[PDB]
Amino acid sequence: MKLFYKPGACSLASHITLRESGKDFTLVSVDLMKKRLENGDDYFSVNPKGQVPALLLDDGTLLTEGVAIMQYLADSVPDRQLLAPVNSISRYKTIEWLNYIATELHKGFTPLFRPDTPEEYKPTVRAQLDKKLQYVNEALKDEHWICGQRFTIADAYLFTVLRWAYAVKLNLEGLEHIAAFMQRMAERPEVQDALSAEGL
Amino acid sequence: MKLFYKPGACSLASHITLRESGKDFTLVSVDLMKKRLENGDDYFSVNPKGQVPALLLDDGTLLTEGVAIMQYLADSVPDRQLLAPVNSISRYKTIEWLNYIATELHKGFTPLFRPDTPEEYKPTVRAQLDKKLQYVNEALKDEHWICGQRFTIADAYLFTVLRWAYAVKLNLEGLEHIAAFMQRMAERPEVQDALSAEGL
Ligand SMILES: N[C@@H](CCC(=O)N[C@@H](CS)C(=O)NCC(=O)O)C(=O)O
Ligand SMILES: N[C@@H](CCC(=O)N[C@@H](CS)C(=O)NCC(=O)O)C(=O)O
Repeated sequence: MKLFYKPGACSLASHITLRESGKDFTLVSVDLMKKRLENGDDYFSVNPKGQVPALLLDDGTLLTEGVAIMQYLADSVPDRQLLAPVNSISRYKTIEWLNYIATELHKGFTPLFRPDTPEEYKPTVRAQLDKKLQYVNEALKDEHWICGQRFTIADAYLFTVLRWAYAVKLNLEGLEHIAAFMQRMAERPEVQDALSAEGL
Repeated sequence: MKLFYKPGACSLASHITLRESGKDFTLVSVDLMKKRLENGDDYFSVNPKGQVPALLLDDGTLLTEGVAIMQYLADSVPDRQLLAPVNSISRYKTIEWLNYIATELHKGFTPLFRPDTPEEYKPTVRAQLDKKLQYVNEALKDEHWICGQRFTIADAYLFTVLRWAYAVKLNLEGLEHIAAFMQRMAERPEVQDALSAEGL
Protein backbone atom coordinates (compact mmCIF):
# COMPACT_ATOMS: atom_id res chain seq x y z
CA MET A 1 0.00 0.00 0.00
CA LYS A 2 0.93 3.64 -0.65
CA LEU A 3 -0.21 6.44 1.65
CA PHE A 4 -0.24 9.88 0.05
CA TYR A 5 0.58 12.31 2.87
CA LYS A 6 1.90 15.64 4.04
CA PRO A 7 3.78 15.94 7.34
CA GLY A 8 1.46 16.76 10.24
CA ALA A 9 -1.69 16.96 8.05
CA CYS A 10 -4.82 14.92 8.76
CA SER A 11 -3.15 12.00 6.91
CA LEU A 12 -1.10 11.39 10.05
CA ALA A 13 -4.11 9.61 11.48
CA SER A 14 -4.22 7.19 8.58
CA HIS A 15 -0.44 6.81 8.91
CA ILE A 16 -0.68 5.92 12.59
CA THR A 17 -3.51 3.53 11.77
CA LEU A 18 -1.39 1.74 9.16
CA ARG A 19 1.30 1.20 11.77
CA GLU A 20 -1.16 0.10 14.42
CA SER A 21 -2.67 -2.35 11.87
CA GLY A 22 0.75 -3.89 11.16
CA LYS A 23 0.60 -3.11 7.43
CA ASP A 24 3.31 -3.03 4.83
CA PHE A 25 3.10 0.36 3.21
CA THR A 26 5.17 3.17 1.79
CA LEU A 27 4.79 6.90 2.25
CA VAL A 28 4.41 9.18 -0.76
CA SER A 29 4.93 12.85 0.00
CA VAL A 30 2.68 15.24 -1.96
CA ASP A 31 3.52 18.82 -2.82
CA LEU A 32 0.11 20.29 -2.09
CA MET A 33 0.92 23.73 -3.47
CA LYS A 34 1.78 22.43 -6.97
CA LYS A 35 -0.29 19.19 -6.52
CA ARG A 36 2.65 17.11 -7.67
CA LEU A 37 4.42 13.90 -6.76
CA GLU A 38 8.22 13.50 -6.80
CA ASN A 39 7.96 11.68 -10.12
CA GLY A 40 6.30 14.79 -11.59
CA ASP A 41 2.83 13.24 -11.88
CA ASP A 42 -0.16 15.51 -11.44
CA TYR A 43 -1.69 14.57 -8.10
CA PHE A 44 -5.13 15.55 -9.44
CA SER A 45 -4.74 12.44 -11.65
CA VAL A 46 -4.53 10.31 -8.48
CA ASN A 47 -7.03 12.11 -6.28
CA PRO A 48 -9.35 14.53 -8.19
CA LYS A 49 -10.10 16.22 -4.85
CA GLY A 50 -6.39 17.07 -4.58
CA GLN A 51 -6.16 16.27 -0.87
CA VAL A 52 -4.39 13.94 1.46
CA PRO A 53 -4.84 11.31 2.64
CA ALA A 54 -5.28 8.90 -0.18
CA LEU A 55 -4.48 5.17 0.05
CA LEU A 56 -3.54 3.22 -3.07
CA LEU A 57 -4.18 -0.49 -2.72
CA ASP A 58 -2.05 -2.98 -4.68
CA ASP A 59 -5.01 -3.79 -6.94
CA GLY A 60 -4.90 -0.13 -8.00
CA THR A 61 -7.96 0.87 -5.96
CA LEU A 62 -7.59 4.40 -4.61
CA LEU A 63 -9.38 5.12 -1.34
CA THR A 64 -9.81 8.70 -0.12
CA GLU A 65 -11.33 10.21 3.07
CA GLY A 66 -9.38 9.52 6.22
CA VAL A 67 -12.35 8.05 8.11
CA ALA A 68 -13.00 5.60 5.25
CA ILE A 69 -9.29 4.65 5.09
CA MET A 70 -9.09 4.03 8.83
CA GLN A 71 -12.27 1.86 8.86
CA TYR A 72 -10.92 -0.21 5.91
CA LEU A 73 -7.69 -0.76 7.75
CA ALA A 74 -9.30 -1.55 11.10
CA ASP A 75 -11.72 -4.04 9.54
CA SER A 76 -8.78 -5.93 8.05
CA VAL A 77 -7.38 -6.71 11.52
CA PRO A 78 -10.39 -7.36 13.79
CA ASP A 79 -8.28 -8.98 16.50
CA ARG A 80 -6.45 -5.72 17.18
CA GLN A 81 -9.77 -4.20 18.25
CA LEU A 82 -9.06 -0.89 16.50
CA LEU A 83 -12.79 -0.92 15.70
CA ALA A 84 -15.41 -3.12 17.38
CA PRO A 85 -17.49 -5.64 15.38
CA VAL A 86 -20.53 -4.80 13.23
CA ASN A 87 -23.82 -4.53 15.14
CA SER A 88 -22.01 -3.96 18.45
CA ILE A 89 -22.85 -0.66 20.09
CA SER A 90 -19.12 -0.06 20.77
CA ARG A 91 -18.54 0.16 17.03
CA TYR A 92 -21.03 2.91 16.37
CA LYS A 93 -19.71 4.87 19.40
CA THR A 94 -16.28 4.83 17.76
CA ILE A 95 -17.84 5.92 14.45
CA GLU A 96 -19.66 8.67 16.38
CA TRP A 97 -16.30 9.95 17.65
CA LEU A 98 -14.76 9.63 14.19
CA ASN A 99 -17.52 11.77 12.67
CA TYR A 100 -17.33 14.37 15.44
CA ILE A 101 -13.57 14.63 14.94
CA ALA A 102 -13.97 14.86 11.16
CA THR A 103 -16.79 17.40 11.05
CA GLU A 104 -16.43 19.43 14.22
CA LEU A 105 -12.64 19.38 14.89
CA HIS A 106 -10.78 18.76 11.60
CA LYS A 107 -13.15 20.91 9.52
CA GLY A 108 -13.38 23.25 12.48
CA PHE A 109 -9.66 24.04 12.08
CA THR A 110 -9.77 24.15 8.25
CA PRO A 111 -10.43 27.91 7.90
CA LEU A 112 -7.26 28.69 9.85
CA PHE A 113 -5.24 26.82 7.18
CA ARG A 114 -6.87 28.23 4.02
CA PRO A 115 -5.80 31.25 1.99
CA ASP A 116 -9.40 32.39 1.25
CA THR A 117 -10.22 32.97 4.98
CA PRO A 118 -10.54 36.70 5.94
CA GLU A 119 -8.40 37.72 8.93
CA GLU A 120 -11.50 39.11 10.73
CA TYR A 121 -13.12 35.63 10.76
CA LYS A 122 -10.20 33.86 12.45
CA PRO A 123 -11.03 34.99 16.02
CA THR A 124 -14.55 33.67 15.44
CA VAL A 125 -13.21 30.33 14.31
CA ARG A 126 -10.78 30.14 17.21
CA ALA A 127 -13.66 30.84 19.65
CA GLN A 128 -15.66 27.97 18.12
CA LEU A 129 -12.69 25.69 18.62
CA ASP A 130 -12.13 26.83 22.23
CA LYS A 131 -15.69 25.65 23.01
CA LYS A 132 -15.19 22.29 21.26
CA LEU A 133 -11.97 21.65 23.17
CA GLN A 134 -13.83 22.10 26.49
CA TYR A 135 -16.24 19.35 25.35
CA VAL A 136 -13.37 17.05 24.32
CA ASN A 137 -11.55 17.64 27.59
CA GLU A 138 -14.67 16.59 29.49
CA ALA A 139 -15.03 13.49 27.29
CA LEU A 140 -11.48 12.57 28.30
CA LYS A 141 -12.08 12.86 32.06
CA ASP A 142 -11.59 9.13 32.85
CA GLU A 143 -8.13 9.46 31.29
CA HIS A 144 -8.07 6.28 29.26
CA TRP A 145 -8.90 6.48 25.50
CA ILE A 146 -11.61 8.49 23.71
CA CYS A 147 -13.93 5.43 23.52
CA GLY A 148 -13.12 4.21 27.03
CA GLN A 149 -10.85 1.26 27.81
CA ARG A 150 -9.64 0.30 24.28
CA PHE A 151 -7.38 2.21 21.91
CA THR A 152 -9.16 2.80 18.62
CA ILE A 153 -8.87 4.56 15.31
CA ALA A 154 -10.74 7.45 16.96
CA ASP A 155 -7.70 8.04 19.20
CA ALA A 156 -5.38 8.23 16.16
CA TYR A 157 -7.62 10.85 14.53
CA LEU A 158 -8.24 12.87 17.70
CA PHE A 159 -4.47 13.07 18.40
CA THR A 160 -3.71 14.22 14.83
CA VAL A 161 -6.19 17.05 15.00
CA LEU A 162 -5.40 18.12 18.58
CA ARG A 163 -1.76 18.60 17.52
CA TRP A 164 -3.12 21.49 15.45
CA ALA A 165 -4.37 23.14 18.63
CA TYR A 166 -0.70 23.55 19.63
CA ALA A 167 0.32 24.61 16.09
CA VAL A 168 -2.09 27.57 16.04
CA LYS A 169 -1.54 28.42 19.72
CA LEU A 170 -5.02 27.95 21.13
CA ASN A 171 -5.16 28.49 24.90
CA LEU A 172 -5.15 25.00 26.39
CA GLU A 173 -4.95 26.06 30.05
CA GLY A 174 -7.26 24.02 32.29
CA LEU A 175 -7.56 21.25 29.70
CA GLU A 176 -5.67 18.71 31.79
CA HIS A 177 -7.43 15.62 30.36
CA ILE A 178 -6.37 16.62 26.85
CA ALA A 179 -2.81 17.10 28.11
CA ALA A 180 -2.85 13.62 29.68
CA PHE A 181 -4.26 12.13 26.48
CA MET A 182 -1.56 13.73 24.28
CA GLN A 183 1.14 12.34 26.57
CA ARG A 184 -0.42 8.87 26.59
CA MET A 185 -0.52 8.83 22.77
CA ALA A 186 3.10 9.98 22.41
CA GLU A 187 4.08 6.98 24.56
CA ARG A 188 2.68 4.49 22.00
CA PRO A 189 5.57 3.11 19.90
CA GLU A 190 3.59 3.05 16.62
CA VAL A 191 2.71 6.72 17.24
CA GLN A 192 6.34 7.68 17.92
CA ASP A 193 7.32 5.80 14.75
CA ALA A 194 4.76 7.72 12.63
CA LEU A 195 5.89 11.08 14.04
CA SER A 196 9.56 10.26 13.40
CA ALA A 197 8.83 9.16 9.86
CA GLU A 198 7.03 12.45 9.17
CA GLY A 199 9.85 14.48 10.69
CA LEU A 200 7.63 15.63 13.53
CA MET B 1 -36.70 4.49 18.66
CA LYS B 2 -36.88 8.30 18.91
CA LEU B 3 -35.27 10.57 16.30
CA PHE B 4 -34.59 14.11 17.52
CA TYR B 5 -34.96 16.28 14.42
CA LYS B 6 -35.64 19.64 12.82
CA PRO B 7 -37.52 19.88 9.49
CA GLY B 8 -35.11 19.92 6.54
CA ALA B 9 -31.99 19.80 8.71
CA CYS B 10 -29.28 17.14 8.30
CA SER B 11 -31.44 14.83 10.48
CA LEU B 12 -33.59 14.26 7.37
CA ALA B 13 -30.98 11.78 6.18
CA SER B 14 -31.27 9.69 9.33
CA HIS B 15 -35.08 10.00 9.03
CA ILE B 16 -35.02 8.71 5.45
CA THR B 17 -32.70 5.90 6.62
CA LEU B 18 -35.09 4.87 9.39
CA ARG B 19 -37.91 4.54 6.87
CA GLU B 20 -35.76 2.75 4.29
CA SER B 21 -34.63 0.37 7.08
CA GLY B 22 -38.24 -0.46 8.05
CA LYS B 23 -37.86 0.62 11.70
CA ASP B 24 -40.47 1.58 14.23
CA PHE B 25 -39.59 5.10 15.40
CA THR B 26 -41.14 8.36 16.56
CA LEU B 27 -40.09 11.87 15.62
CA VAL B 28 -39.29 14.35 18.37
CA SER B 29 -39.11 17.97 17.14
CA VAL B 30 -36.43 20.09 18.78
CA ASP B 31 -36.54 23.85 19.13
CA LEU B 32 -32.92 24.55 18.31
CA MET B 33 -33.09 28.25 19.17
CA LYS B 34 -34.19 27.59 22.79
CA LYS B 35 -32.74 24.04 22.83
CA ARG B 36 -36.00 22.66 24.22
CA LEU B 37 -38.30 19.74 23.69
CA GLU B 38 -42.12 20.06 23.75
CA ASN B 39 -42.17 18.59 27.28
CA GLY B 40 -39.95 21.53 28.36
CA ASP B 41 -36.82 19.46 28.87
CA ASP B 42 -33.45 21.07 28.20
CA TYR B 43 -32.21 19.39 25.02
CA PHE B 44 -28.61 19.90 26.24
CA SER B 45 -29.48 17.26 28.87
CA VAL B 46 -30.21 14.81 26.02
CA ASN B 47 -27.42 15.78 23.58
CA PRO B 48 -24.73 17.94 25.20
CA LYS B 49 -23.67 19.03 21.71
CA GLY B 50 -27.16 20.58 21.28
CA GLN B 51 -27.57 19.36 17.70
CA VAL B 52 -29.79 17.14 15.62
CA PRO B 53 -29.84 14.31 14.74
CA ALA B 54 -29.83 12.22 17.84
CA LEU B 55 -31.30 8.70 18.06
CA LEU B 56 -32.52 7.32 21.35
CA LEU B 57 -32.67 3.53 21.56
CA ASP B 58 -35.29 1.88 23.80
CA ASP B 59 -32.53 0.71 26.16
CA GLY B 60 -31.67 4.39 26.69
CA THR B 61 -28.56 4.50 24.56
CA LEU B 62 -28.25 7.89 22.78
CA LEU B 63 -26.45 7.84 19.44
CA THR B 64 -25.43 11.13 17.82
CA GLU B 65 -23.68 12.00 14.51
CA GLY B 66 -25.76 11.31 11.45
CA VAL B 67 -23.09 9.17 9.74
CA ALA B 68 -22.92 6.95 12.84
CA ILE B 69 -26.72 6.72 13.15
CA MET B 70 -27.06 5.77 9.46
CA GLN B 71 -24.39 2.98 9.68
CA TYR B 72 -25.99 1.55 12.83
CA LEU B 73 -29.34 1.37 11.08
CA ALA B 74 -28.03 0.03 7.75
CA ASP B 75 -25.95 -2.70 9.38
CA SER B 76 -29.04 -3.94 11.22
CA VAL B 77 -30.78 -4.69 7.91
CA PRO B 78 -28.05 -6.13 5.67
CA ASP B 79 -30.47 -7.66 3.15
CA ARG B 80 -31.68 -4.16 2.27
CA GLN B 81 -28.19 -3.37 0.96
CA LEU B 82 -28.16 0.16 2.39
CA LEU B 83 -24.52 -0.50 3.34
CA ALA B 84 -22.39 -3.32 1.98
CA PRO B 85 -20.74 -5.89 4.29
CA VAL B 86 -17.41 -5.40 6.04
CA ASN B 87 -14.43 -6.16 3.79
CA SER B 88 -16.27 -5.45 0.56
CA ILE B 89 -14.82 -2.53 -1.35
CA SER B 90 -18.39 -1.39 -1.94
CA ARG B 91 -18.74 -0.66 1.79
CA TYR B 92 -15.71 1.63 1.91
CA LYS B 93 -16.80 3.50 -1.23
CA THR B 94 -20.10 4.23 0.58
CA ILE B 95 -18.22 5.28 3.72
CA GLU B 96 -15.95 7.46 1.55
CA TRP B 97 -19.03 9.24 0.12
CA LEU B 98 -20.56 9.57 3.60
CA ASN B 99 -17.39 11.29 4.85
CA TYR B 100 -17.16 13.54 1.78
CA ILE B 101 -20.80 14.58 2.26
CA ALA B 102 -20.31 15.19 5.97
CA THR B 103 -17.04 17.13 5.84
CA GLU B 104 -17.08 18.84 2.42
CA LEU B 105 -20.82 19.38 1.69
CA HIS B 106 -22.70 19.48 5.02
CA LYS B 107 -19.92 21.42 6.84
CA GLY B 108 -19.32 23.32 3.62
CA PHE B 109 -22.83 24.82 3.94
CA THR B 110 -22.70 25.34 7.70
CA PRO B 111 -21.30 28.92 7.63
CA LEU B 112 -24.28 30.05 5.55
CA PHE B 113 -26.61 28.95 8.38
CA ARG B 114 -24.69 30.39 11.34
CA PRO B 115 -25.17 33.75 12.95
CA ASP B 116 -21.42 34.25 13.59
CA THR B 117 -20.54 34.26 9.82
CA PRO B 118 -19.56 37.70 8.45
CA GLU B 119 -21.48 38.72 5.33
CA GLU B 120 -18.26 39.28 3.38
CA TYR B 121 -17.28 35.64 3.84
CA LYS B 122 -20.51 34.31 2.40
CA PRO B 123 -19.50 34.74 -1.29
CA THR B 124 -16.30 32.82 -0.52
CA VAL B 125 -18.22 29.93 0.98
CA ARG B 126 -20.67 29.91 -1.91
CA ALA B 127 -17.73 29.72 -4.40
CA GLN B 128 -16.26 26.73 -2.50
CA LEU B 129 -19.67 25.05 -2.74
CA ASP B 130 -19.98 25.86 -6.45
CA LYS B 131 -16.74 23.91 -7.12
CA LYS B 132 -17.88 20.99 -4.90
CA LEU B 133 -21.17 20.74 -6.78
CA GLN B 134 -19.34 20.40 -10.15
CA TYR B 135 -17.47 17.45 -8.64
CA VAL B 136 -20.69 15.86 -7.33
CA ASN B 137 -22.39 16.42 -10.66
CA GLU B 138 -19.59 14.53 -12.44
CA ALA B 139 -19.80 11.71 -9.87
CA LEU B 140 -23.47 11.34 -10.84
CA LYS B 141 -22.82 11.13 -14.60
CA ASP B 142 -24.10 7.51 -14.97
CA GLU B 143 -27.42 8.65 -13.47
CA HIS B 144 -27.96 5.78 -11.08
CA TRP B 145 -27.10 6.29 -7.35
CA ILE B 146 -23.99 7.92 -5.80
CA CYS B 147 -22.32 4.50 -5.24
CA GLY B 148 -23.50 3.10 -8.55
CA GLN B 149 -26.27 0.58 -9.00
CA ARG B 150 -27.61 0.25 -5.42
CA PHE B 151 -29.33 2.83 -3.27
CA THR B 152 -27.39 3.42 -0.05
CA ILE B 153 -27.29 5.59 3.01
CA ALA B 154 -24.96 7.84 1.04
CA ASP B 155 -27.86 8.76 -1.29
CA ALA B 156 -30.05 9.67 1.72
CA TYR B 157 -27.36 12.00 3.01
CA LEU B 158 -26.40 13.53 -0.39
CA PHE B 159 -30.10 14.32 -1.11
CA THR B 160 -30.53 15.95 2.31
CA VAL B 161 -27.60 18.32 1.82
CA LEU B 162 -28.26 19.04 -1.88
CA ARG B 163 -31.73 20.32 -0.90
CA TRP B 164 -29.81 23.13 0.82
CA ALA B 165 -28.29 24.21 -2.49
CA TYR B 166 -31.84 25.10 -3.58
CA ALA B 167 -32.62 26.71 -0.21
CA VAL B 168 -29.68 29.15 -0.52
CA LYS B 169 -30.08 29.66 -4.27
CA LEU B 170 -26.77 28.42 -5.54
CA ASN B 171 -26.69 28.40 -9.35
CA LEU B 172 -27.28 24.80 -10.44
CA GLU B 173 -27.36 25.54 -14.18
CA GLY B 174 -25.39 22.95 -16.13
CA LEU B 175 -25.63 20.44 -13.30
CA GLU B 176 -28.08 18.08 -14.99
CA HIS B 177 -26.85 14.92 -13.26
CA ILE B 178 -27.68 16.47 -9.89
CA ALA B 179 -31.11 17.43 -11.19
CA ALA B 180 -31.81 13.87 -12.29
CA PHE B 181 -30.61 12.47 -8.97
CA MET B 182 -32.89 14.82 -7.02
CA GLN B 183 -35.86 13.69 -9.10
CA ARG B 184 -34.99 10.00 -8.71
CA MET B 185 -34.81 10.44 -4.96
CA ALA B 186 -38.17 12.20 -4.75
CA GLU B 187 -39.68 9.19 -6.56
CA ARG B 188 -38.77 6.81 -3.72
CA PRO B 189 -41.86 6.27 -1.53
CA GLU B 190 -39.85 6.26 1.73
CA VAL B 191 -38.22 9.58 0.77
CA GLN B 192 -41.68 10.99 -0.05
CA ASP B 193 -42.94 9.81 3.35
CA ALA B 194 -40.02 11.41 5.19
CA LEU B 195 -40.54 14.71 3.37
CA SER B 196 -44.30 14.65 4.07
CA ALA B 197 -43.76 13.93 7.74
CA GLU B 198 -41.36 16.88 8.08
CA GLY B 199 -43.79 19.21 6.26
CA LEU B 200 -41.38 19.61 3.35
N1 LIG C 1 -12.63 15.23 3.65
C1 LIG C 1 -11.20 14.97 3.58
C2 LIG C 1 -10.45 16.20 3.97
C3 LIG C 1 -8.96 15.96 3.84
C4 LIG C 1 -8.26 17.30 4.06
O1 LIG C 1 -8.78 18.25 4.64
N2 LIG C 1 -6.92 17.36 3.60
C5 LIG C 1 -6.13 18.51 3.77
C6 LIG C 1 -5.04 18.28 4.75
S1 LIG C 1 -5.61 18.18 6.46
C7 LIG C 1 -5.43 18.80 2.46
O2 LIG C 1 -4.99 17.89 1.71
N3 LIG C 1 -5.34 20.16 2.12
C8 LIG C 1 -4.65 20.48 0.88
C9 LIG C 1 -5.50 21.11 -0.15
O3 LIG C 1 -6.75 20.92 -0.21
O4 LIG C 1 -4.88 21.84 -0.99
C10 LIG C 1 -10.89 13.86 4.52
O5 LIG C 1 -11.63 13.76 5.57
O6 LIG C 1 -9.95 13.03 4.28
N1 LIG D 1 -21.41 16.66 13.34
C1 LIG D 1 -22.85 16.62 13.49
C2 LIG D 1 -23.40 17.90 12.94
C3 LIG D 1 -24.91 18.00 13.13
C4 LIG D 1 -25.37 19.39 12.69
O1 LIG D 1 -24.72 20.21 12.06
N2 LIG D 1 -26.67 19.71 13.10
C5 LIG D 1 -27.29 20.96 12.81
C6 LIG D 1 -28.42 20.76 11.88
S1 LIG D 1 -27.82 20.44 10.18
C7 LIG D 1 -27.86 21.49 14.12
O2 LIG D 1 -28.39 20.79 14.99
N3 LIG D 1 -27.71 22.89 14.26
C8 LIG D 1 -28.24 23.52 15.46
C9 LIG D 1 -27.26 24.15 16.39
O3 LIG D 1 -26.07 23.74 16.48
O4 LIG D 1 -27.70 25.09 17.10
C10 LIG D 1 -23.37 15.49 12.67
O5 LIG D 1 -22.75 15.14 11.60
O6 LIG D 1 -24.44 14.88 12.96
